[PDB]
Amino acid sequence: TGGRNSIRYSELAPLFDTTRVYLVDNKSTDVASLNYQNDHSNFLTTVIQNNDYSPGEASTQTINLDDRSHWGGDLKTILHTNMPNVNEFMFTNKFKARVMVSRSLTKDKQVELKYEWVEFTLPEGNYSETMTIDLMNNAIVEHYLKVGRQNGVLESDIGVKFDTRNFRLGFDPVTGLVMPGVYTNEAFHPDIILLPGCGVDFTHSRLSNLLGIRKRQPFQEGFRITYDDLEGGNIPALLDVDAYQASLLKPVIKPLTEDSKKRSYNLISNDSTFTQYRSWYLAYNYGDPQTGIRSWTLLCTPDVTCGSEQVYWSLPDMMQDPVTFRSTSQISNFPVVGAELLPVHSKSFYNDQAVYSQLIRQFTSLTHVFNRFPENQILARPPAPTITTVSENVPALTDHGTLPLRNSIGGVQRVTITDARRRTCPYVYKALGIVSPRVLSSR
Amino acid sequence: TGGRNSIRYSELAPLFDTTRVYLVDNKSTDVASLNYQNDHSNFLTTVIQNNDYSPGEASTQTINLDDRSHWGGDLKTILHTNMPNVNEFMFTNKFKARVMVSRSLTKDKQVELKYEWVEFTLPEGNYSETMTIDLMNNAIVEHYLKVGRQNGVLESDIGVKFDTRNFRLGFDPVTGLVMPGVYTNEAFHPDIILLPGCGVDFTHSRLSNLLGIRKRQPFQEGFRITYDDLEGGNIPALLDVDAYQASLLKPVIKPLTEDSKKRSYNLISNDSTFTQYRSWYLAYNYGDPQTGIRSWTLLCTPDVTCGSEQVYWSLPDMMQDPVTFRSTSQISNFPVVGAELLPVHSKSFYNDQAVYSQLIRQFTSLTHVFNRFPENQILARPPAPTITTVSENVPALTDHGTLPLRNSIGGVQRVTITDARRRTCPYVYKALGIVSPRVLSSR
Amino acid sequence: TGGRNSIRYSELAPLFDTTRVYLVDNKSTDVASLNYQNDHSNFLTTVIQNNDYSPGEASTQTINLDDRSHWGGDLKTILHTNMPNVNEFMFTNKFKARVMVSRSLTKDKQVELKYEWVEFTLPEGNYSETMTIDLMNNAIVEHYLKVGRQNGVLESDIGVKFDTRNFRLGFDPVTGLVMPGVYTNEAFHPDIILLPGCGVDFTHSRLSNLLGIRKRQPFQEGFRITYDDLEGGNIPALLDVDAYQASLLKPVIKPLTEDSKKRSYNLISNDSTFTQYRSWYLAYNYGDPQTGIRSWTLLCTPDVTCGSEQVYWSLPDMMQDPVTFRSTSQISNFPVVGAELLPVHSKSFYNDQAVYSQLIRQFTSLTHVFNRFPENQILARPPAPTITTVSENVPALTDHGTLPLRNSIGGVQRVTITDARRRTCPYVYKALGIVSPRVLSSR
Amino acid sequence: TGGRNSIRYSELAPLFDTTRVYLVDNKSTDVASLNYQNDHSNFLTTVIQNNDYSPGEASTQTINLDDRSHWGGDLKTILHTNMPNVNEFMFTNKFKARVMVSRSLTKDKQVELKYEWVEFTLPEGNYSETMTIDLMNNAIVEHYLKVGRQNGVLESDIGVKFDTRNFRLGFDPVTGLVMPGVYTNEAFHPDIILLPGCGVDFTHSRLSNLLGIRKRQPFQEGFRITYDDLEGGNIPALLDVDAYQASLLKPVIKPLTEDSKKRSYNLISNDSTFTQYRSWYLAYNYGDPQTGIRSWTLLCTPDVTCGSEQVYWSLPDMMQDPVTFRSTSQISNFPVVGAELLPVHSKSFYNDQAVYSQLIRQFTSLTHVFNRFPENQILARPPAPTITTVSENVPALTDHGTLPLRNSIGGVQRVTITDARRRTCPYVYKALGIVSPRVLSSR
Repeated sequence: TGGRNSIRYSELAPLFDTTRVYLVDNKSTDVASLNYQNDHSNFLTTVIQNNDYSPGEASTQTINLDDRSHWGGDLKTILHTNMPNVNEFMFTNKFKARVMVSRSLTKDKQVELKYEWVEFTLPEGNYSETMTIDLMNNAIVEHYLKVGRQNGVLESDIGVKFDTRNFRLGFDPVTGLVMPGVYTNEAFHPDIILLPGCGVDFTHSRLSNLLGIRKRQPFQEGFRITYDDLEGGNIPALLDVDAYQASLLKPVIKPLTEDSKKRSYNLISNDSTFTQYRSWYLAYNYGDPQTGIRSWTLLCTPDVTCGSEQVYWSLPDMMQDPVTFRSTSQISNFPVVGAELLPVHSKSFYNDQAVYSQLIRQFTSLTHVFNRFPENQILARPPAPTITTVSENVPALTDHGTLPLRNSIGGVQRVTITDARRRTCPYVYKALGIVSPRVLSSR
Repeated sequence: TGGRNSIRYSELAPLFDTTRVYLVDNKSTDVASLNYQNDHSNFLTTVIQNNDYSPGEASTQTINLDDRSHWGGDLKTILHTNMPNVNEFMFTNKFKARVMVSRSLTKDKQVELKYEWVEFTLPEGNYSETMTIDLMNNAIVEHYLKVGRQNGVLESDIGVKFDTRNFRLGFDPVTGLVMPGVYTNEAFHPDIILLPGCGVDFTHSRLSNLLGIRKRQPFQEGFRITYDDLEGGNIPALLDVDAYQASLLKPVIKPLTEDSKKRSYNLISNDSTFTQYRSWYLAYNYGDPQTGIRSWTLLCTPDVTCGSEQVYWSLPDMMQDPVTFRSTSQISNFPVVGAELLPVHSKSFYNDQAVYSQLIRQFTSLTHVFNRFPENQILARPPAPTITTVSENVPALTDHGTLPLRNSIGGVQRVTITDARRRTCPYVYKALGIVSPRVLSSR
Repeated sequence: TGGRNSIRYSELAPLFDTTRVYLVDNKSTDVASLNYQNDHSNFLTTVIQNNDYSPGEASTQTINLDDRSHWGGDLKTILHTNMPNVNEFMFTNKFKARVMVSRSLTKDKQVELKYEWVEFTLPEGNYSETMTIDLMNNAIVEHYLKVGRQNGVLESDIGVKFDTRNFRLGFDPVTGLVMPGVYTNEAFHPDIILLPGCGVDFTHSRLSNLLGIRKRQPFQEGFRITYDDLEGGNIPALLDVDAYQASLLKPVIKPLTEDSKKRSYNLISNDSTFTQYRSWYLAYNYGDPQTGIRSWTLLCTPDVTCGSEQVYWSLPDMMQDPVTFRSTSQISNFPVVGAELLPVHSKSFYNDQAVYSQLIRQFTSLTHVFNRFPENQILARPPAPTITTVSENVPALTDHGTLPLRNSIGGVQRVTITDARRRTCPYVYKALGIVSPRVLSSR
Repeated sequence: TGGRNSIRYSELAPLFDTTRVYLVDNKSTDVASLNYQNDHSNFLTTVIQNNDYSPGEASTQTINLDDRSHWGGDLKTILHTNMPNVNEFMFTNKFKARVMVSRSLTKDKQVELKYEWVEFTLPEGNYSETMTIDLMNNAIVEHYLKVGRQNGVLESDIGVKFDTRNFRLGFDPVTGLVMPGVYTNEAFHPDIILLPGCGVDFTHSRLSNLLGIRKRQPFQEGFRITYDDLEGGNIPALLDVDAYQASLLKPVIKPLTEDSKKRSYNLISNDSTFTQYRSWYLAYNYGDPQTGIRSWTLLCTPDVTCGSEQVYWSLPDMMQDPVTFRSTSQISNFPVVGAELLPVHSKSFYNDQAVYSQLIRQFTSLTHVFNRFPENQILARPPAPTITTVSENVPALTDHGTLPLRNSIGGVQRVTITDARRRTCPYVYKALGIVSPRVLSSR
């Protein structure tokens, strides 16, 4: 320690024992000269914070930690993002699903309905755990409006629909039917996937996390759930309110075959006490726990963030690249000095006006856009949850610890916030660096 | 320190004094090759973060900390879960209770009513301190609808019911009765257990914690509370509003024998100023503090989490297994390097619309599903609390400290987040590891 | 350091330099064998985490830190409680006060009214800063209903009442009276104590903290406040609304002698512009700041916790008992290794529906139980505050630092969370311990 | 280190290397004997935590750190206060301002109105950022009711009034007037000061911070703002709604000279499109940025705390009094060992029922006490902000670091939490101390 601990600049002053180097994006001089066509998750800083020098010719000068003992440096970072929820880079703007396109051209008198897989798109910015559902449901429907009805497909033949409510709620075991003729419009958190003949696919989406459905073995590439897979679910049929309560020697056993503005419920047969609409939530809970989707998958809470993936710092013109890491110039394989978690968490709130979520649309815009089928008790406006989560960005200010330090530091350091696939994150508005060099050995 | 502190990789570079090794689940290469049928609470990582190598043949290479001094490593971990409240692994989906099945087949003119213990089931996902009550109460009732009424059992003979309100509130000491003829519908936190002739059992449930009832000596395996145990409680009888207020030399002494839609209150006798419905809350508070259930148990606040049990890290192809720990290959007895708390806490909110919790059901769905008996002032819809708690998952980012380190580290480390019974937790979506090796001795 | 740093187990392995010992309550084996009749704030743990041993015969084995250098151990603890607000152990369930019992038997034509001190009781569980007031007020009244009215005492003779509002608000200095004939029903935080002829006493209560009234010199045992002490307060009289507004040469000077359902305001005389009802808040603020209760006491914010008292860890079969501490076997004098704060804080919220706190009772239950006197503007339902605080339990996870360590550690450590009077806290559901032994000297 | 590190008590035991000393207020024995007439921000503790000793004769005994090496001690403290917002010690209960007393006795027919400075007083407890305004405004008015009207002063001659809203909002540049005849009743945060002929003075108040108005050079003793200083503000005149909208060639140019219940707006002349009422907010924003109050002062956010001043620990019978500090016995100059921030922060909330803040008073009490002039659009009830802040007390638990330690420690330490003027803070209900002595040198 007491030997050579010198930290010499240019023709300035020896300051022996530990000092500060600063990795700053905001440097008024350099912003123009370098970083012109660079962001905040990939940039160059002048670490010669000397006023009297050309930020070009600053590169010439060396920091020079003493080359008699091995230096280390304590690294602190201040990172901040403005990343939303649903996004391009995050694969949270897109999801795939199967819908019907053709409704039975009736070739030689017989019903031949076709199906197809399509990639729905979302409009980035938005971020509610509730309304992110409604948005997908809108773009299942904005598809029907573009192709479905135009080639014959009925409104009662919708297909993929993300609801949130417990369907087998209200069900009576002897009736085979839901007793108060309306599915209990109270949200039950992991939003179901409802399907007849078709299905979804989050095989390249993180939105499956927003829904709170996850593969029980999730390193297995390929997450697709279909109508064949949802077996055991099968949302029970309603019950004609009026064909018992306004009648009545008992006519109990009457399912609500159609609805208000004449929308068929596609009941299996006239005998059946079930509809052909199938529910993930009921299959995960009320289906066979060993044969079907409870073995396949897992009931998790909705993650409004969709991954909470880590970012990694690379400081590779300063720090001694750690063990095993290639010393490279590929911006995609830069040695990692430290790894933060990407600074976004879920902040949950309460709101009982989820009951008057209905009294949202009525004075909102009277549009019913997230509500094309208010009369139908399936394809309906999904209820809202009691607790809404919003992906909130927050300042992360974390100590990466003490890293080994090279003893000749260019006045032009490169700072890089890579992601979990070592690509730049373009939502990093503010990255920062404080390094504190200090002794460790001899030679 | 200044002697041999070498950290040598393969045919790469000696980096002497402290560096970083990374335990990452997200590694793009290995996710396919290994971990295919593994989760995040049990996995293998390539700790050779070298690009140019076969993730199979990476296993060959050694990290090699110098074998001249004993190394240690500072361990930091970033753990995140998506675990809900009520759950399968957590034993929060099931509870046992006693209900009546048979109502008096009347063998040779005499009332012979039978009882049985049964295991009610919950639908995992959901998580409110209020609605988690309502859900159990629903599945006490969904049972009656399956067996009870069908073999004779009356609606006035319900049995196990979890309400939340102070019953002896409103009570007048000379009347022997509740004066304004309605039990004061304001929630008083630990939700009672109400019973005649029957009882509950949380002997294999953590839901007893949700209720905020706990054994005063809780290591004693076996938590069951019954009607015999609740002695002293005995919710006082109401008071016929109209047989005093519309009456009139005073007819005060009239209990409300039945209710609105003719539901008997099972009063002990016509003499008695009490009902046969018994309350835990009244027994814990107003019963004999030494004879009954105040000595047996404890009034705690509701824990929406139901345990806050710890998890444990095991890093056993890296860390020197601590004192006493067997060096094993049983995935269930892997040496523990560190112990976090399982990352879920209670976030409480306020809502005065618990008063208009009634005005929840009326515009919710008009279903009254959590309210089959709105007229009856016992078996009624329980009130909601003023402060509702929700089990919120949160990122845990904690320093486990500096652990001893083996000096030859395979490029294939195994990371394992075991639980309080050393079994894998399948709610761990993101586990992470940063290790910082540093010197400690010589030989 | 480099000499003898050996940490030897049984016939296992020397792991030289620092390792982990774990103090766990959850250990599956020992929960049965030991701790059977023990809680979480007093227990025994097997610190031999070896699978292959009898948890009885584990006691035999020694941890054995090297007896050549003095060891220390870094101690981390994870503590969690389920303690409510109002409680038995916390002395927050009970308070004393003086009420009248006898209203003038009129021995030889003359009004002789008697008084007595009594101990009111609360029903543990509950915890609001507002409703905790209402509950005491209820049990001032539940007393009147048991003895007061029965031996003659009028409703207009209530006595001890905890309101929250500024009384001298609305007062006009020339009228001697409150101008809009209603005391301004907006809460002003430290809830007053209102009294004629009687008083309160929190001499063995922490509830005086909930009220936000504190002795200015609070180590002086004995906190009782009486009508004689509250001098200068004297809530001003109202004003007969109708005997000015429906009148009119001005009749201004008419106090509201009685109220709606004929309840006297006990005005000093017909001359007096004051009532005999006295207010702590007015005395603390508007009385003589040197002669009365502003010198006696202090206006603090309500503490919904009632003390935030510290707990203490005692690890006495492991840690070297610190300086001065007796080496004992009295579970009440066990040496302290560390002291946390008992893990409960106040979480405050906002609610403007404190205005419609009136519209709470009307759709709550229409009971008016915390409101027996809605017409009377003194004994009335107190208003609610704008900011309500609730005693929330939270996980405490704190570093107690590095303590001296005995070098022969029994496989049967005793962990004890004592309180500020060294007695066990029976609200501790989860206690935990992580110890990291490391070197300090030689001999 | 390895030499003499002995820590010897009495006739007890040598515990060599680091241990714990505890500074506790709660000690059952001493609370009676000493501290009887002392608080928690100034007390004596027995640091001999030995049971078997007279707390008097404990003073005799010495802790005795070894006098061969210089000791230090790591100091941790747990501090908690119950300090409100508006207060006596904090100078947040008082403020000075100028009002008129005399309205023109008209000596020889001519209007001679007098003015005077007075010290308004607040009732300590209360603490809202909104209602703390309303309270001052009340005590501007409670003054008028005591002296103003009685010596002639009109209600339209009020003077000092603290509103919150943007006045020049609604203003049309060609009309010279506010177009919808009502000043836009939406709060705009730093509450103005409104004045004609008079002014305020926070020269000994921290309430100027609550208002969010601050001297741009604030070390300059003396903060007084007057009508002469507010030049350029001059809230524009309204507009007679009916003398344009109900009249059909345009009568636009009619100011609302009086109001509803005949209250003059004191317009400069009949010509003028401004009123004589002047606004700080408009002067700070719309006046000359160089000539007037924008140069004088600064627009800051409201601090509900009013200062966030620091407290200081003094441990002067233990710690070696730091550099420069006099070794004294004046309780007002005790050496400082550490400095915390006084544990109170602002917790902000949202409430849109600030719009129905009007529908607060109507069902509150119908008192209009903070609203004597509801018809008048200046002297009116100020609007509420969307975000209300409340001064919340919180437990502070902070590491003051490692301080030098005297090697002979009396069993009677004195703990003192001084303020920013080295006087005791009598809001400190719980102070605590953990010290960990450890070696530093030799002699």
